[PDB]
Amino acid sequence: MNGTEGPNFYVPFSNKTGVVRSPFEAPQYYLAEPWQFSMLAAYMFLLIMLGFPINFLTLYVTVQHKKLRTPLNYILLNLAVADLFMVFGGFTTTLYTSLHGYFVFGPTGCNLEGFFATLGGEIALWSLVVLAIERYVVVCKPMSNFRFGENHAIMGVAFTWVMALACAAPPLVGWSRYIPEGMQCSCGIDYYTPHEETNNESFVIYMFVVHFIIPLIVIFFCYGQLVFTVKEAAAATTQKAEKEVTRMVIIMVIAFLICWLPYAGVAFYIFTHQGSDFGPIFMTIPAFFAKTSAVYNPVIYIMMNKQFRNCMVTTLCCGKNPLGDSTTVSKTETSQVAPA
Ligand SMILES: *[C@@H]1O[C@H](CO)[C@@H](O[C@]2(O)O[C@H](CO)[C@@H](O[C@@]3(O)O[C@H](CO)[C@@H](O)[C@H](O)[C@@H]3O)[C@H](O)[C@H]2NC(C)=O)[C@H](O)[C@H]1NC(C)=O
Ligand SMILES: *[C@@H]1O[C@H](CO)[C@@H](O[C@]2(O)O[C@H](CO)[C@@H](O)[C@H](O)[C@H]2NC(C)=O)[C@H](O)[C@H]1NC(C)=O
Ligand SMILES: CCCCCCCCCO[C@@H]1O[C@H](CO)[C@@H](O)[C@H](O)[C@H]1O
Ligand SMILES: CCCCCCCCCO[C@@H]1O[C@H](CO)[C@@H](O)[C@H](O)[C@H]1O
Ligand SMILES: CCCCCCCCCO[C@@H]1O[C@H](CO)[C@@H](O)[C@H](O)[C@H]1O
Ligand SMILES: CCCCCCCCCO[C@@H]1O[C@H](CO)[C@@H](O)[C@H](O)[C@H]1O
Ligand SMILES: CCCCCCCCCO[C@@H]1O[C@H](CO)[C@@H](O)[C@H](O)[C@H]1O
Ligand SMILES: *C/C=C(C)/C=C\C=C(C)\C=C\C1=C(C)CCCC1(C)C
Ligand SMILES: *C(=O)CCCCCCCCCCCCCCC
Ligand SMILES: *C(=O)CCCCCCCCCCCCCCC
Ligand SMILES: [Hg+2]
Ligand SMILES: [Hg+2]
Ligand SMILES: [Hg+2]
Ligand SMILES: [Zn+2]
Ligand SMILES: [Zn+2]
Ligand SMILES: [Zn+2]
Ligand SMILES: [Zn+2]
Repeated sequence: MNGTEGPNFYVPFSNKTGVVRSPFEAPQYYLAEPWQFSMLAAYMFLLIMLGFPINFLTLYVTVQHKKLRTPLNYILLNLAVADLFMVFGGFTTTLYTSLHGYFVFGPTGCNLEGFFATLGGEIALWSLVVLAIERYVVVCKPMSNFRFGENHAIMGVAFTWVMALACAAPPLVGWSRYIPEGMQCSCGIDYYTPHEETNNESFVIYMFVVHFIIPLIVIFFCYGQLVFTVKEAAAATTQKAEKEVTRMVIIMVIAFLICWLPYAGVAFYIFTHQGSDFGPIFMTIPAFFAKTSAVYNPVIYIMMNKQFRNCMVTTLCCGKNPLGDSTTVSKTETSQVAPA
């Protein structure tokens, strides 16, 4: 056999040398060198040191500036939060693991690690479907009359949390499960073994279809309609606003892919070629690289949303003077409404 199946794991290392051992009981240093682990540990340490402030600041600024209530500002508050969950929920355990060499906290540390990453990535995917719509109703405007009040914005955010849970919560209760991957420092869904005892085979399709293919077809086709109205470049007059938020909601989709396609791809490969011959390094790269999903969203936001960027500077400068190159929002300053 080219892997070592366990009742809890599956190390992608042969054990015709009795060197293999439970990623929940001893260092996996025979899978690679002790420094590559120190790399993962340094790398995660930086991810935590970065995703934390970026996401926390984002959260903070959104709430402090009382006029940042568009559905988009809503969605990003959501991501900023989900992201903070990953940071503490999972990255905490994935850092301690990479350090001490194995899932020293057993399956729990593994479900923390694995659960909070899925929760975080699916929330991002399902959020992208919300934006894919909120974006459809503003450009290819349907009803001769409509705009999303915070009313409907709190709807789509509550939604991404149901869908995300529908996908990440099951493995914690008996449908599929979180098992360590790569150098065994991160935990993912079970693609490795059939384990009829929990039905991993069923879930993995449930997930690849209900939580990957479909949201992707939705998000892709919806875009095919928004291929005339708001063309694709960038640089009333209130049209260059929604014509710009859109170019953002689109760079968010490129990024999601860049992040999960390589993982999802390797994950689907495994499922299809279970028990074949792959190494620990195989999935360690797309798995760990995807952990940057806990921080790129706010970066895109702060760079593609002139409005938020200044609101961020405004909070950071306590007062103002945001060296810009259009409307507003804040607190005791000009957070006054200007509707109709
Ligand atoms: C690869 O093959 C190895 C041997 O061929 C397996 O190693 C062991 O089976 O590991 C167990 C640990 O569970 C050892 O038995 C001990 O440790 O069991 C209890 C732990 O619950 C201890 O308290 C006792 O002291 C036992 O020694 C075995 O000694 C050891 N086998 C050997 C080297 O003879 C190894 O698990 C296997 N890899 C896999 C499939 O994970
Ligand atoms: C062990 O791993 C090897 C490497 O994949 C498996 O060999 C291989 O996959 O076998 C399939 C059919 O069984 C061939 O079509 C293919 O050519 C092989 N891959 C190569 C290029 O070596 C082998 O099947 C695995 N054994 C198991 C299931 O434990
Ligand atoms: C997408 C760029 C175009 C901006 C319009 C979309 C978001 C609408 C924000 O509306 C404002 O929300 C405030 C509460 O947050 C209300 O107090 C205020 O009366 C209302 O007018
Ligand atoms: C982190 C996410 C990475 C996404 C990077 C996306 C940047 C690619 C932008 O494309 C370019 O936009 C110009 C303006 O419209 C076009 O004139 C040009 O032909 C097109 O190639
Ligand atoms: C990590 C994600 C950040 C990468 C940014 C993705 C490339 C999109 C570039 O588009 C341009 O950005 C300018 C901001 O200076 C806008 O003023 C301009 O109208 C817009 O067309
Ligand atoms: C869009 C990015 C998605 C990435 C998906 C990558 C999955 C392809 C894996 O290929 C296989 O890897 C094995 C060991 O690594 C080789 O032994 C085998 O010959 C090779 O065919
Ligand atoms: C994205 C790259 C795809 C490659 C997938 C297989 C990589 C497996 C690497 O294995 C490791 O190589 C070290 C140096 O040879 C050995 O010391 C160690 O024991 C072995 O476990
Ligand atoms: C380091 C830990 C990781 C990456 C753990 C778990 C991730 C998943 C189970 C991923 C789910 C997927 C996402 C977020 C995006 C589309 C579908 C999917 C299965 C690839
Ligand atoms: C509200 O407006 C908050 C004030 C923001 C001021 C930020 C000052 C930055 C700190 C300067 C550090 C310079 C390097 C010092 C090295 C010893
Ligand atoms: C306004 O006074 C000029 C801006 C310079 C001060 C801003 C300091 C740099 C921002 C660093 C971000 C850290 C925020 C931490 C959030 C938890
Ligand atoms: Hg769209
Ligand atoms: Hg990314
Ligand atoms: Hg602002
Ligand atoms: Zn079992
Ligand atoms: Zn989901
Ligand atoms: Zn199978
Ligand atoms: Zn500016």
